[PDB]
Amino acid sequence: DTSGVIKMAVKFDRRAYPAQITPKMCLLEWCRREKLAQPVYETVQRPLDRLFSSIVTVAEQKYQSTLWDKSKKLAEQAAAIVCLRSQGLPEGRL
Repeated sequence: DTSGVIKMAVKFDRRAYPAQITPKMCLLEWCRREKLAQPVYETVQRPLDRLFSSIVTVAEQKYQSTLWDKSKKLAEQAAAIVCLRSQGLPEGRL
């Protein structure tokens, strides 16, 4: 079952990665090596609180952080982390 949404409580911290290396980049490259569709991100907002989330779809499965972020870009990195971590894949961490 590739249904519903898989979630983890994660946040993107650039200090966890080498310079110019991000979870989004790592997820894109994993999809390219496995010849899967490229990841698709969809933005979720709570505009009242100035908050963002993102749901990423990879191999027909949706992934999303349980946490909310201050920007769309930061939320997308969090979604990519959930996708990588929940599958036990490397995310480019130091």
